Amino acid sequence: KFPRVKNWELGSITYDTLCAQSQQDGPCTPRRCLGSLVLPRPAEQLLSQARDFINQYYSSIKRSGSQAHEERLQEVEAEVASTGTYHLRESELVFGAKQAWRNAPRCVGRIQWGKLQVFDARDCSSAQEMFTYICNHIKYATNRGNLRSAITVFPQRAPGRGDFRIWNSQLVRYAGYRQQDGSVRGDPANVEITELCIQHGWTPGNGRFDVLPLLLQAPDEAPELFVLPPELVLEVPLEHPTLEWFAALGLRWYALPAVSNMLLEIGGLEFSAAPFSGWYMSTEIGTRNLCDPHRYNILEDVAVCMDLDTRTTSSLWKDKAAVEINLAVLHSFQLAKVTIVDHHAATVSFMKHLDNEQKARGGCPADWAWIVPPISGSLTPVFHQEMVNYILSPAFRYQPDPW
Amino acid sequence: GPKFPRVKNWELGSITYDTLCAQSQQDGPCTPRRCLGSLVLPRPAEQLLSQARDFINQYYSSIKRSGSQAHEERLQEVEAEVASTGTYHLRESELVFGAKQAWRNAPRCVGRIQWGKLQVFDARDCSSAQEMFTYICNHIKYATNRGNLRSAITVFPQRAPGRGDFRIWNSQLVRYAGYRQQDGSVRGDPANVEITELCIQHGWTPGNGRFDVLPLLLQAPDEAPELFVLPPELVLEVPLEHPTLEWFAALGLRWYALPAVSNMLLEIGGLEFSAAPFSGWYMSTEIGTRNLCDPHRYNILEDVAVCMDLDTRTTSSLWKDKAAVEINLAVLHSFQLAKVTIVDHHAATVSFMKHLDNEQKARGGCPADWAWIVPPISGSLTPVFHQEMVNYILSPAFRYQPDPW
Ligand code: HEM
Ligand code: HEM
Ligand SMILES: CCN(CCc1ccc(NC(=N)c2cccs2)cc1)Cc1cccc(NC(=N)c2cccs2)c1
Ligand SMILES: CCN(CCc1ccc(NC(=N)c2cccs2)cc1)Cc1cccc(NC(=N)c2cccs2)c1
Ligand SMILES: C[C@H](O)[C@H](O)[C@H]1CNc2nc(N)[nH]c(=O)c2N1
Ligand SMILES: C[C@H](O)[C@H](O)[C@H]1CNc2nc(N)[nH]c(=O)c2N1
Ligand SMILES: [Zn+2]
Repeated sequence: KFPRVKNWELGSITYDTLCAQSQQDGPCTPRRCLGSLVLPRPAEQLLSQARDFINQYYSSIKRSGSQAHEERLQEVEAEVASTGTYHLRESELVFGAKQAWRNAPRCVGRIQWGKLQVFDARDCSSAQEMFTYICNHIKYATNRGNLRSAITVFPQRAPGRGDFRIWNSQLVRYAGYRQQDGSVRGDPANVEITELCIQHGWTPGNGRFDVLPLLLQAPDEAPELFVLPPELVLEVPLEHPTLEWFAALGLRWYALPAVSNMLLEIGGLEFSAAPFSGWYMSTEIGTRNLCDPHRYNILEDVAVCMDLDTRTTSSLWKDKAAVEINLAVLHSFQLAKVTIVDHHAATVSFMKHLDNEQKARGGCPADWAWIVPPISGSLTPVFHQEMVNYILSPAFRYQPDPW
Repeated sequence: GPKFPRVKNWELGSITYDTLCAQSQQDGPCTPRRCLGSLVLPRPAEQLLSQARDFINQYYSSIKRSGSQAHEERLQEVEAEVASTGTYHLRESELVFGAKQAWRNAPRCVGRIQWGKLQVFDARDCSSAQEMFTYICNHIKYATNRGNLRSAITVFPQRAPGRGDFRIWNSQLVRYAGYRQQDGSVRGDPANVEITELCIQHGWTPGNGRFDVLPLLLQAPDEAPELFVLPPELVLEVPLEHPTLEWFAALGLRWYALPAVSNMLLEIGGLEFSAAPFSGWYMSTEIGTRNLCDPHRYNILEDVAVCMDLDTRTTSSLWKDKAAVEINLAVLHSFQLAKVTIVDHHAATVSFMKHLDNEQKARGGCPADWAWIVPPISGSLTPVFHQEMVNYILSPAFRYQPDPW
């Protein structure tokens, strides 16, 4: 049955019919809902995903049923039948990557989905070559602060060999040094990748914001270390518009969010290295990366500097310091002329995206827990919006760490 | 290893498995194809008897006499009663256990650390609307307790074959009127426009303030509902002021002390208690964020931001977030000064994490609805944001039921 989806702020109702196109089960059953969980627990097969994807592509260019369309299905069928796999055309890759982004339930920035620079790096044959492509991507996407969404697609997985992989989770990550007494200097999210880099020969620094080298792996070979040229990594020193001491914290963040550990699936084909980037929403830095207790955890230091009463939850010291930290992020990115979006503007644009998608496809897969921001939830319109979560393909998926 | 949902806390890195979810006899709204966890309201003798047996088994376990002669006699008692009457009745101690178990079972409630501390008023002898009113007044007096709030539920007679239901028409025992204006806007609380107009259709003379307490519309079986005005001195309110912003008091904002939900159905062993109002105390974000700042509620964010001299013309000033924080602080400071029990969202969520741990050991899981448990401001500043949760329906339960009109 198609779900009724209600907006509680405005009282309007839509029906999601797009969900009938989901050929892939999520974690929930009628007995229990597992929607808040972060992670999940042959020829005819590939051939049906492939045909379905070819159909999606030709439909998008309005040329369904054409000679072009029928001949491409035969190509795909001939290639699978003989070889057990096939290959996308550049234009199909481009359509498939944009559609994977369109389809991502956890992304609040999908209003932008049509505007994606696609770099084809399927002719890559060494870690060395991956490095060059990654540098060009960083260069293109950063654009001196006028950030532009981009994805670089490396060669697909193949039955008879190891995957191309970027070991780092982002192209830009700060090091995390474990002390002999369990504590962390830097970003505790990155302790494990930091130790991998050292163990593969990297000379470590000892500051709070040391940029990591990349560990890049060509099929069935040990990964290789590649330091990014400092000029390629744009960073933003953080200051506050009115609190002078805030700059004295020595806080900074990188401009470019570039996810490099997800698998891109198109038409049954899987791209194990396909790093993508856009721009940040301020709460990702301001709230999560700087205030999570298991991240940089700076809320207490900011509260002391602000002279808040830290001894009781009911002074709302956490809330006040978080807000100022998020304001600092926005102010500093704006001063540095680096693209960023606040959570109000971002969620307003997502509401427009939902409406666009309702008209265009009869629904939009969205994961409420990830779309609603991590401060000021009900102050944004997405909090009051019901949403339906399901897996469409093309898709960005999680995959195992390669070590 | 374990064939049960794996539940992770991403802050602490710890893992549990929910085995309680196996005791669920009732489907939620989700399927393998699509998750509907974010939807607010997604859409016979042997049936009764099996619900009844299960509940009686739950009761006897709770007092550690599973399989005893007292247990097998009670089962026989219940089937005999259903056999001859089509229904059955709860012993007093069974009603008490079942009302606490329903609270304990409520996936949307963050206050469940307190579940064992509930005063159960048994009003199953009530036979008129006038008498419901007396019971409700007594409930309010007990629960309010001059500011030192005490959790309580009052249980009216269960649904009976043919005979009409006891119903309270109001969604809460205390609600502010919402008066639709000529210009199409609302004075008072827009959530209550419908109950306000029903009160007027039923003979209430309306006021015209922003905070007029509504009368109760109480319905006894097969009768038109009757109207009762709460004695003003029974409805404790808290005027709002801010600890440092001296002008906030000039806004004339207020909220009532006692949140008492009155339109939910309490189901125990298949029995249906259609009138069963319950009350605890507020978490401060219900007032300061949702009630006062929702755009479809009092919607005061812009007014407060203007008094704070914020830049309301641009989202990136964070004017909304700063105003909301101060409004929340005013709510906490004002309740505190008035000595009325309230809990802030940090203290509530921390205590809910303790609840989760207690329930892991006691029952092997805790049904919880993440979207409702995470507070509406400062989500990820609370420990519940980082905690995975498995949502499912256990019984006894508090359920939604259609409006009586
Ligand atoms: C253009 C600006 C964009 C903004 C502001 C944005 C915003 C976000 C945010 C805030 C998240 C949640 C991230 C987190 O909590 O860690 C996210 C998730 C995601 N976005 Fe975007 N997005 C943008 C562009 C893109 C692009 C270009 C892609 C891919 C081509 C993409 C795909 C994703 C995916 C796959 C996720 C989910 C990651 C996961 O499940 O762990 N987004 N987006
Ligand atoms: C002891 C103090 C308590 C606190 C701080 C508290 C907190 C809350 C909060 C914040 C909500 C969400 C309300 C909303 O967003 O509108 C809630 C929901 C709920 N609580 Fe409590 N709770 C308390 C006691 C109780 C008691 C005594 C009961 C019943 C015996 C109860 C049963 C419920 C139920 C059934 C819901 C779900 C409402 C719905 O789905 O519409 N809680 N609780
Ligand atoms: C895949 C990693 N995401 C973050 C991805 C991400 C997506 C988007 C952004 N932000 C952006 N604005 C953009 C990035 C790229 C385009 S826009 C930032 C990060 C978080 C995540 C999801 C699921 C599981 C995990 N896993 C973990 N946290 C683990 C730690 C140790 C073992 S597993 C992490
Ligand atoms: C049943 C009403 N709940 C809120 C109940 C509630 C529970 C708890 C509290 N707060 C408390 N702290 C307590 C109250 C009692 C004990 S603790 C306040 C309110 C909200 C809700 C949920 C689902 C649907 C609706 N209904 C609707 N909004 C509508 C339907 C049709 C038109 S409007 C309302
Ligand atoms: C347990 C819970 O699902 C988890 O903390 C989620 C909640 N919402 C999120 N939302 C976003 N955007 N990013 C996240 O990492 C998370 N974490
Ligand atoms: C659409 C969404 O489910 C809805 O706005 C929910 C979200 N979480 C909530 N959480 C609580 N505690 N109370 C609510 O009314 C809601 N509303
Ligand atoms: Zn679900």
